[PDB]
Amino acid sequence: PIVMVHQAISPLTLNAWVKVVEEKAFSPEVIPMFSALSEGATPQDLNTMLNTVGGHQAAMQMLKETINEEAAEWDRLHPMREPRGSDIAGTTSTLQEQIGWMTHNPPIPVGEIYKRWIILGLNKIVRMYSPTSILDIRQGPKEPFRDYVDRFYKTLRAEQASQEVKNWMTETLLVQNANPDCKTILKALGPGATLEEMMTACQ
Amino acid sequence: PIVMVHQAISPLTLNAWVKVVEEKAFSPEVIPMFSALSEGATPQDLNTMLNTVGGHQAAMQMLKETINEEAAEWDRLHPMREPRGSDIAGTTSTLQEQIGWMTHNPPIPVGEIYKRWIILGLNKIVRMYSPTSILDIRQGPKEPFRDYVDRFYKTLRAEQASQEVKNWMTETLLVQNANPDCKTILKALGPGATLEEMMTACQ
Amino acid sequence: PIVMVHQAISPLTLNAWVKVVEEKAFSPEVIPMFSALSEGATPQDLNTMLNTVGGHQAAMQMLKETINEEAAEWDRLHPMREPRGSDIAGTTSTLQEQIGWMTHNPPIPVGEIYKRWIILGLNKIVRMYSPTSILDIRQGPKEPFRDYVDRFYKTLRAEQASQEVKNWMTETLLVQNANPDCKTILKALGPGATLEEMMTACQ
Amino acid sequence: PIVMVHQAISPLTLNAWVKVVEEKAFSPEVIPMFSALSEGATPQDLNTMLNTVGGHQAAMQMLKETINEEAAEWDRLHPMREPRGSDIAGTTSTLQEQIGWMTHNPPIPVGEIYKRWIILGLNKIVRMYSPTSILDIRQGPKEPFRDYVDRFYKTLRAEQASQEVKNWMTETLLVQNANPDCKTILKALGPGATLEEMMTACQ
Amino acid sequence: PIVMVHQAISPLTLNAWVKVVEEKAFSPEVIPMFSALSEGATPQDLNTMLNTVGGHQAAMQMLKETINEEAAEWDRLHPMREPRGSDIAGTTSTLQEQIGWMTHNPPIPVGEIYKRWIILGLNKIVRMYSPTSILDIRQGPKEPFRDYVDRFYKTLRAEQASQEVKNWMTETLLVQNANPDCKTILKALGPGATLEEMMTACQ
Repeated sequence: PIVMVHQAISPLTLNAWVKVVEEKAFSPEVIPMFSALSEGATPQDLNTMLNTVGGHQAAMQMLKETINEEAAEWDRLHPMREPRGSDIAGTTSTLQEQIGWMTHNPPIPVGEIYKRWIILGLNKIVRMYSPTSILDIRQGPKEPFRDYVDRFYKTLRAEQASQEVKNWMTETLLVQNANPDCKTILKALGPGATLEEMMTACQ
Repeated sequence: PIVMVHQAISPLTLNAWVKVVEEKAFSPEVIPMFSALSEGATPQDLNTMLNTVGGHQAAMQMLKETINEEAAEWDRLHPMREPRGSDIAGTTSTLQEQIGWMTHNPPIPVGEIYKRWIILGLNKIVRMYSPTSILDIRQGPKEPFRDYVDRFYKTLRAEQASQEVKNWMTETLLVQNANPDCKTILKALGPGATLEEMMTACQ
Repeated sequence: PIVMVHQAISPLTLNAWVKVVEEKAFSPEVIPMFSALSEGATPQDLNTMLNTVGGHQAAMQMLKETINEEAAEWDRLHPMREPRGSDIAGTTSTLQEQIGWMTHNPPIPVGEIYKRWIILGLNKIVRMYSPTSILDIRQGPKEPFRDYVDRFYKTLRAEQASQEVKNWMTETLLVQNANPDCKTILKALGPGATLEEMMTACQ
Repeated sequence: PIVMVHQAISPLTLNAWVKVVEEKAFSPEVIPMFSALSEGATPQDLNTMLNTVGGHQAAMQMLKETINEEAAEWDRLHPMREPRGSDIAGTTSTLQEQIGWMTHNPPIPVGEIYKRWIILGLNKIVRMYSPTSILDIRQGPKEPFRDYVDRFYKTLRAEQASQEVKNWMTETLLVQNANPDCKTILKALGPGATLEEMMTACQ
Repeated sequence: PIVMVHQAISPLTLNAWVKVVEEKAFSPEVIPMFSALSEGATPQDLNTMLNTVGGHQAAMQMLKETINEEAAEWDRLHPMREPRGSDIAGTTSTLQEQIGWMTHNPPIPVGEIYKRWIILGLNKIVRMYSPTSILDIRQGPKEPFRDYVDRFYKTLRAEQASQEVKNWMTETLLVQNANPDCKTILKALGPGATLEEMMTACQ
């Protein structure tokens, strides 16, 4: 990272990243992990981080394709030297040039732009690995209400609905997709009931 | 943490937190762990920590609801700019504003207030996820006395009884709810016998 | 720890401690782990460390009983303010007072005395959880000699025999309690044979 | 490492390296791990790192043989003292001489030369441990398309084909070697279809 | 360690050591790890490190016996104060004295001598726990050639043969002890074939 002088990336960050990816794959919570681990990262460090993933090479090739396409679109829209597309990807620029950019006046936040492209690609990948849609989640005859609610809320988070859409899904789908007994309990609770009241009544 | 200058959050804290939650769920001892891991944390850091949990998304939504309700009640009671409820929760304030606040004279301890709200929500959730009451724990015909005592004391800790109530429960319930052989042994020991003496006599 | 200024306790120490207790219970080697992890700890830190154990709440109550009894005996024998019994246990003293005491001239090593009380309680508890005595360990008809010797020496360490007693036990008991074939081999080796020679002859 | 003064190598790097090798063997992503962990390493540190691997002793001896061959060829092409072949391997030079070299003006990048030889040997070994060729990868009757594609791309990365060859393999082989249903779907998609479109159509 | 002032040993080193011993027992690669973790260690630190091992108490008693034997022989051969035998083992000297010796002029590297004795004892124990000799490794009818070669070379590394003897063993024994198909392949390859060529031909 940069903190102003350059500091070597620690092995701990690499090990944490590889372990999170091995254990959690592309579950939605991996993205805030990337965001925390990439604080202050240069493009070289980010490329190192990307290369450190051992599995899922299809996803990583997709990521390379998306980042290079976004860099080409940047070069089409936005023609010490000025950084070009191949400069943002860290493949034709040296560390010293990146350090110079990070400490120039005014600063050119090339790291933040690369991180934004990377988070866009990860969002695409997480969207791709979405197991099932929200409408396909229905409570089993003996499925625990808490476990079913947790799975439903996880699926809703996995989707890309807007806040108004997410709120409407939370309201309508949860009551509509519940098992008949829990649906009757919620209906007896009445509209406007908070999540805690419904959960404590169902149990 | 803050130590005064800002320091980057370490990967170790995130990994420890995720591992404790995966391995222990909401057992009571997770809260002092949270308290230790959040030493000097800004609210942004707390939101990062919260978002990194991958499962139990019902619980995390419950926590968000409780924190936002407490921030609204604070704003109702307590109407550099002055922080509003959503400012205390770190959703509309930047890191730089938080660093400025942490080093202001007099300091405005937004981190301690946010931590208090979070610990209130965790206490509520642990109390809600309490498996069974104290009165339902009875010793089996061949259950080991040490294991039964450990389970009883764990259940008592899980409850929210006051110190006088907890002491009365420890005295009356333990002797009354024990299996007949251990109850007879304790009665033969006599009143005022310490816990260590009773345990070493039962074994 | 204190190193002189106060430094926040690291998550690594908490995670190591909880894991050692989970993996090793009260095997004798857990005590040197406590001694290493509690270097420079304040009483607040010790209470934090104790509270982080999730299981074995019987053991922790026994520890609380022993520490409070020893603090009462200390107050009976030993009636900036002077610390009382409840001050060493960190329940009625603040962090700032502990820092002041730790950096006074002359220093009052309240942490080392508290550590001594804690180690006394751990020695008492480990002795209590001793599975079996030394005399009940006899080699099986087909039990490997190395595994049996390792188990025997572990049991001997678990006991509280003096150095002269331990040495006599190592000499007499090992040869006497061994299976007949290994006993004959050791007798053929002759007195004064070192442990390595006996082990390499038996194998 | 050197950062300029010498710093002791941390235990974390050694533990990370041994664990990565234990868990991933010589999968291709292990090479970027070596590259990140060996930042600033002296030859002594690199020899320690290599020797700490416990299994796969055939591969590590092969690496020693290969490195000594490059050192002999270097001595053939390139006959404060000057470093000789056995000096590049760190077997006949002291710490003081290597530190002196690392800080000479002009610098003699003995670490970079040793690292290049090591990465060449690891690349040779990974090529040797290549399980199967690309042409032997065929989709099963019920094999998931995503898993098959991931395995195919992993195998392709494991190979040493040039960029033009790799691109032609990705285009022709993937469509030709797929199962009939996915092949028909891809043909219906038409030429020029991106990886994301093909993957989202197949699923 | 000493780096010159004394620094407290970190919990990370202890945890790494206990984990390596738990996971690898006395496999040969544990020794260079010990050597790296004990950089700059005083004898007090070495005794602490040793005591943190929870299992394998037979081996540790053997190690104590061996170290005391070298200290007695040293005292027989080698009769600010001068360090005696019991002083090198850290049982009768204080920390202040050890720091004083480590910084004396000329320095007396009593720590290096203790480390040499410790590595001698570990080498003796690893040799003793050597499972089988080199001559007993024969390829199975369907055993993979790579796995068999790795196991054979690991066994060879476990031995203490000289370089000329080890090299002759690697050449003659590997080809002679191989399964008939691989032996025929190697014979068809001809003398002077390198290990990589033979391995890539066999596969």
